[PDB]
Amino acid sequence: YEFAEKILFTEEEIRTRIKEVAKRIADDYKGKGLRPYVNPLVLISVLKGSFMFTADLCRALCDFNVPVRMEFICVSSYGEGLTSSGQVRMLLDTRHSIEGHHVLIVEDIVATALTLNYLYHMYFTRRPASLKTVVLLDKREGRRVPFSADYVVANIPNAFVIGYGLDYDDTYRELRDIVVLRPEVYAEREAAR
Amino acid sequence: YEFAEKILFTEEEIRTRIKEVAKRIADDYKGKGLRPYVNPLVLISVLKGSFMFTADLCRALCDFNVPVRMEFICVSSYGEGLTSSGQVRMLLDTRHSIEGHHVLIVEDIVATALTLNYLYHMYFTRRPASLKTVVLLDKREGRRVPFSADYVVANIPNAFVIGYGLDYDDTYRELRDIVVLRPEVYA
Ligand SMILES: O=P(O)(O)OC[C@H]1O[C@H](OP(=O)(O)OP(=O)(O)O)[C@H](O)[C@@H]1O
Ligand SMILES: O=P(O)(O)OC[C@H]1O[C@H](OP(=O)(O)OP(=O)(O)O)[C@H](O)[C@@H]1O
Ligand SMILES: Oc1ncnc2cn[nH]c12
Ligand SMILES: Oc1ncnc2cn[nH]c12
Ligand SMILES: [Mg+2]
Ligand SMILES: [Mg+2]
Ligand SMILES: [Mg+2]
Ligand SMILES: [Mg+2]
Repeated sequence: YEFAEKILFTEEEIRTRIKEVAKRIADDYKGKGLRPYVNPLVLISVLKGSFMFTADLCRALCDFNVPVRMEFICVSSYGEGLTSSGQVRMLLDTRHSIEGHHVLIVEDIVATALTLNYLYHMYFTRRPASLKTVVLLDKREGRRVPFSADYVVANIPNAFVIGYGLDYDDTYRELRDIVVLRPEVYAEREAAR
Repeated sequence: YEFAEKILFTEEEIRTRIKEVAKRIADDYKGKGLRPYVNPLVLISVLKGSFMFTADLCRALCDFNVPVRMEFICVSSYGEGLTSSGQVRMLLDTRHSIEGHHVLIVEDIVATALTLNYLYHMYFTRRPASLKTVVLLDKREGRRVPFSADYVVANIPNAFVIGYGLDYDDTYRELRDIVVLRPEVYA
C-alpha cells in the first residue's frame, strides 16, 4: 500500500489473535451455559467499523461452540474526519431488548473512548444479565474519558490506523491488514475540503 | 451439525467462489474509472444476513485493487400482508448519496425477490452512475416477482439454508459453512 506508513498487523496475525481471544471468551462464558435460541451471547456489532471484526470473530466463536445472536447498531462520531467530533450519534439501535441477556459489545477500536463510554452507559441502564466489551484495537494513549474493555485483541500507538473495517473518510475499510495511514495522504485529502 | 440435513458449501468452497466473482466484478468495472474518495464502487450491504458475505467479498475486491465504499442498510416489514410490491421500511439508509456513483447491492440470498426488487428500483430512482446486485445464493425457482441478480455465487435448490450469515430464528448465522436446515427443525 503506497498510502501506508507501515503495516501494524497482517491478516494472518489478526486471525491468530482473534482465535486466541475467542478461546478466552469461550472459557469465560462457559459457566453461563450459553445455548442457541434460549441463551445466546448477544453480540452488539457497532457499525460501520465493526463489520469485518464481527464477521471473523463470530466465526472464531463458533469454532469454540459459543452460540451467538447478532445485533447490528450504527453509531457515528468521526464522520469524514481524523478526530472525534466530541459527539456520539446513534443512527440505529438494537432490534430486540437486551434485558436479562448476556451482551458483548464488539468494536473495531477504542481511542478517546467517547463512543464506547456512551454505548456502555446506554446499554448498562437496560439491565442486561451481563455487559462486556471486546475491541479489536486499543489506542491506549488516546483516551479522553476512561474506559477499559474486557477483551483487547491488540494495543496500538497514537497513529491513525486503517484497514480491516477501519476507515479514513469511508475509505480503506476493505484492507486485509491494519496499517498506519501516511499523513501526506490524509493531509492532501483533508486539504481537498 | 446435528441440526443440518446436508452440507452445501464448506468455508473453503465459498471462499474460492467469492474470489472468482470478485475477479469478474473487477473486470466488469475496469472501465468505470473507479477511484477512492471520488469514485469508489459503493457496496450497499443489506443487513443482517449479508454482513458476513460483505466482509469476505470486499476483501476479495481489495485483492483486485477495486476501491470500495461500504454502506449498510437496515429494513423492516411494515406489517403482515401490507404490500406485495415488497415495500420495506428503511431504518438505516446509505450515509452518502449514491446519485452519480457506481453502486452494487450486496445480498446473501434471493428467492422470492420481493424485497431486493423493491430495493433495486428504489436506488435506481436515486440516479447512480450505475446499479448492479451481487447475491451469494439464488433460489432461481422461488421467484414471486421477476428478478435477475447481476452476479450470483451459487444457484441452490429450494431448501432453507443457514450459516455464513444466514439464519433461522436469528440462530446459526455464525457458521463458517452453508448447510441445509433439517426440515423438521424449521417446522
Ligand atoms: O474511541 P473513540 O475515539 O470514540 O473512537 C473509536 C470509534 O470511532 C470509530 O467510529 P466512527 O465514528 O469513525 O464511525 P465508523 O465506525 O462508521 O467508521 C471507530 O469505529 C469507533 O467506533
Ligand atoms: O427472497 P426472499 O425469500 O423474500 O428472502 C430473502 C431475504 O430474507 C432474508 O432476510 P431476513 O428477512 O431473513 O433478514 P435478515 O437478513 O436480517 O435475516 C435474506 O437474508 C434476504 O433479505
Ligand atoms: O486510528 C483510527 N482509525 C480509524 N478510526 C479511528 C477512530 N479513532 N481512532 C481511529
Ligand atoms: O433458505 C433461506 N435461508 C435463510 N433466509 C432465507 C430467506 N429466504 N430463503 C432463505
Ligand atoms: Mg465505529
Ligand atoms: Mg470511522
Ligand atoms: Mg437479509
Ligand atoms: Mg433471516
